[PDB]
Amino acid sequence: GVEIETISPGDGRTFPKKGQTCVVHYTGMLQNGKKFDSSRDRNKPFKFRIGKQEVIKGFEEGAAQMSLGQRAKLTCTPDVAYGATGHPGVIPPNATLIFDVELLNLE
Repeated sequence: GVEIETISPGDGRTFPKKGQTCVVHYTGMLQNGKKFDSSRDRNKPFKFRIGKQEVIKGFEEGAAQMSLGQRAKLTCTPDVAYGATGHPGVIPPNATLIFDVELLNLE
């Protein structure tokens, strides 16, 4: 389940496609919890592509449902990313994830 609550401005037409390398200022957030991840800290804004399942599934569908300049807010279910397993020491099992995502990409 992917839920989008878009902070408005951007273009709304340039959509991410396959074979496209994209740049995301992501920010991790725990539901009823503190932060766990931020691309704003390292300031190297995480160049990655679409179509190799490099990212988790909840972040994957949220990438395609955005456009250039936009600023969405993800809501990831536990079963698509880590809710069965839990990432060791960082993300507990059965965890619901919140993301602050801005798409300022190329291609």
